Amino acid sequence: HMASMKKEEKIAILQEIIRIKSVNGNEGEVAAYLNKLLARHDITGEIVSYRDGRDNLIARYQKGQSGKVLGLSGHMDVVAAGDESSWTYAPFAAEIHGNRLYGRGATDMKSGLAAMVIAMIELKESGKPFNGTVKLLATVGEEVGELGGEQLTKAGYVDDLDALIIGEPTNYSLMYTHMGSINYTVTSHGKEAHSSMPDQGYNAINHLNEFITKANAEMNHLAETIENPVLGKTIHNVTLISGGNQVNSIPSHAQLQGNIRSIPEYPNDKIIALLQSIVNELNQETDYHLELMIDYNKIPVKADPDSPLIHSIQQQFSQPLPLVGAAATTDAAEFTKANHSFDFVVFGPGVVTLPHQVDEYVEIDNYLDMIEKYQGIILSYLA
Amino acid sequence: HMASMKKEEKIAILQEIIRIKSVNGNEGEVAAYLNKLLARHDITGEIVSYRDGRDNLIARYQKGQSGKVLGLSGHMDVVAAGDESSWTYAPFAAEIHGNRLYGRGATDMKSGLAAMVIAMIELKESGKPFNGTVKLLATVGEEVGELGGEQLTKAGYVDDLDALIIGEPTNYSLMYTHMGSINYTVTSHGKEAHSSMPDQGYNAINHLNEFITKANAEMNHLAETIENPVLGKTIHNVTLISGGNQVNSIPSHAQLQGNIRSIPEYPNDKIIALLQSIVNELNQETDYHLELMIDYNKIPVKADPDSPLIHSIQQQFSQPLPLVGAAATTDAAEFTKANHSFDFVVFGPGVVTLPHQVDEYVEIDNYLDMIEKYQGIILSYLA
Ligand SMILES: [Zn+2]
Ligand SMILES: [Zn+2]
Repeated sequence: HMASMKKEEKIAILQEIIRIKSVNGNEGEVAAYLNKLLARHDITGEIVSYRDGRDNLIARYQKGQSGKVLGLSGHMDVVAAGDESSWTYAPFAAEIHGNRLYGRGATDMKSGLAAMVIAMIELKESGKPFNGTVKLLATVGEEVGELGGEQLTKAGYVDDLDALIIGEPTNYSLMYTHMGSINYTVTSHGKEAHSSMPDQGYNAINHLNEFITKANAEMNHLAETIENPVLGKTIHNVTLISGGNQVNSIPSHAQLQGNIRSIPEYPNDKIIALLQSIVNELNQETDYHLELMIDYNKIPVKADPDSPLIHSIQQQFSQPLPLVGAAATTDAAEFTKANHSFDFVVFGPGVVTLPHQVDEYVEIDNYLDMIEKYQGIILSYLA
Repeated sequence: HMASMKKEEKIAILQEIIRIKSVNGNEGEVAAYLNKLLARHDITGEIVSYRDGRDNLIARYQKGQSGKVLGLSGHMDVVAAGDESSWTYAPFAAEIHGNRLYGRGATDMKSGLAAMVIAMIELKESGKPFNGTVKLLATVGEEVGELGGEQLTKAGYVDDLDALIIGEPTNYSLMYTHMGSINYTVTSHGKEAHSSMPDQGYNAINHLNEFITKANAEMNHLAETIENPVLGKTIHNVTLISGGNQVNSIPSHAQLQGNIRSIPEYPNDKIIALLQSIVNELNQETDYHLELMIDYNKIPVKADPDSPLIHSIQQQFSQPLPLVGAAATTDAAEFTKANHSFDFVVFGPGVVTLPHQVDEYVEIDNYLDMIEKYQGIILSYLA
C-alpha cells in the first residue's frame, strides 16, 4: 500500500528542471536532478559524461521474461531565451498560469523528458506486468550538434533497442519521418588590385556568384524532379555572404554559408558530391579556387509507419492519431546510425508552434496525460 | 636688378607644403601658405572657402594685351599614408636623400602645385613679354569627391579659361584623356523565415545574385563590343558584398557595391540607365525589391590631342613627348562640365608608379625642371 505520487509533485519536477538553465550546456545539472529523483524511487541511473558539466543519463527498468527493449529518449539542453524583457513571464522561472506552465524548454522538451522519467517510476510502482526492459536515454546537446545522441550511439548504448520513442513536442500526432539538415560554407580566393587596373587581380566575388548561380539551378532541378510523399522537395538556401575590403579594390576574399533540408530520395552523400562537383567545375583552368566545407550533416529519418511500436501507441486511443513528417532534425539522425534496425517514432507533449519562441509554455493537462499514456504504451509494447 | 629665388628656397617651399598634413581635409593650411608666398612676390590670391578649414586658392597674373587665359590647376589634399611604421622615411617630414624628396604628396601632387606657383612668381619677376593671363586654380578635396573642382566650376571660375593644365604626375608624358568612374550600391530586401520552412520568406541574397549575373553579363558584352582607341574597354567589378544574419534563417537583407570605369563611347548616363534597367527587370512580379544608388559619378575626359596648348608644350622639347591616356579620374571631370570648350592636358612632375604607395617621393631635378618648363609653356601659349 505504497503512496501515490501527488499531482503537485509531478508538476514540481517539471518546474525544477525548467528552472535549470541548460542553454547549449549545463546538462549535467539536469541529469543530476533526474538521477536523484530516480534514486528516491529505487531506480539507479548511469551518468555518461560528454564534457565537464555536460552529462547524459541512462536508466533501465526490467520486468518479466527477457523480451524487447523499448528506449525513451529526450534531450536536456534548451535554446536561448533571447531578450528576457520580451517575455511576459520569466523564461527560467517556470510560472504556472491556469493550465499553462511557462518557460524556455517547457515545450522543447523538458515536459516530454520529465513525463518519460515519471512514467518509468509510476510503471515500476504500479506493479503492472510486462516482459522486457524500458530504457531512458537523456542526451546532451541536441540543439547544437546532437552531441550526446552521437556519443551514446558510438559508445553502444543504442545496440539493444528494439524500439525508440523520442519525446519531442508533437502534441497528439505521431511523427515517423523527418528531413535531414546540411550546413555548408564556400570560400573564394582571389587577388587584390586597384579597381582602375584590374587585370592584375582576380575577383573573388565573381567566382562565388558563379557558384550561387549553378548551385541554385542544380538544387532547383532536384526539387522539381524528386520528392518525398510526406516531406516534400529538397530545400536549399544560401543564407550568409561576405566579401571584399574596399569599393575600389578587386576583392581577394569572399565567403558564403547555406542550408539544405534533405530527403531519403536524394541523400546527403549525393548532395555533398553534387556541391563538390560544382566547385570542381568552377575551379577548372584557374589557380584562384572555391573551397567547400561541410559544417553540419544530419541524415534524414524514415521509420516504418506500421511498426509494432506505432500499433501499441494507437491502441491507447479511441481514434488513431495522425501520422506525420517534419522538417526539423532530432537525435534520431544519430541514433539511426546504429548497426541495426529498430522501430521509431516521435511523440511528446507540447504546443507544436511554440518551440524556440518567446513565451513558450506547455499545457499542464497535456503533460500529465502523457505520463499516463507512456505507461500504457510500455505495457502494450512489452506485453 | 632684383635677386633670383635660390634653389634652396624652391625646395623648401615644396618641403613646407608636404609637411602640412592634408589628408581629406586641412587644405586651408596649404592654401594659406601658398597665398602668403604669392603675397611676398606681389601677387594677391583669392581664398574661396569650401567648408571650415578647407579653402581653394585662385591667383592671376596678367601682362600685355588682352589675350587668352591659361589655367594651371592642382589639388592640395593627399591620400592617407597608412601605417607610418611601414615608411622608410616619415611621410610628412619631407626628407631629402640624394635627388629624392620623400613624403606623402611629393608626387601626387604637391610637387606639381608648388612648381605651378613658383613658375607664376618667376614668370612675373623675369619680366618676359606675353599677352594674356595665367590663372592658378588650387582645389580642395580632389581625392574624395573632386569637391573644390566642382565648387569652382559651379561658381564660374572656369568660365574664362581658353586652356587648362592639370599638374598631376605624368613625368614627361602628356595625358590628354582619362576614364570616368562610377561607384554604385545595390540593396536587396527580402523576408526572414526559418531555413527549414522557407515558403514564408524571400531570399534577399538570391535576388542580389541574379543582379550580379545579369550585370556582369551585360557589362561584359559592352566590353566585348565597344572600345576607345586609347583607354580601352569599359571596366566593371563588384567589389563589396554582404547579406544574411544567421545560417538557418532566410536572409531578409543583402547589399553590394561595385566600381565601373567608363569611356566616352558609352557614357555614364547610359551605364546608369543600363543598371537601372536590370534592377527593373528583376523586380517584375515581386514586392521584394532591389534598389540602385549611385554613390560616385565622374565623367570621362577627352581633349583635342592637337590643340594649341599641346603644340606650345611640345615646342619646349627637342623631341615630342608621348601622348597618353589614363584610367584614374582628375579634377578635369568637374572642370569640363563648364559651359564652354577649352584646351586641356595633364602634365606634372613625379614618379608615375608611386601615387598612393608607401615611400612616395619625387625627383628634385624633375621638380626644378618643371618650374622652368611651365614658364616656357606660358610664354609660348600666351605669346
Ligand atoms: Zn527538442
Ligand atoms: Zn592627384
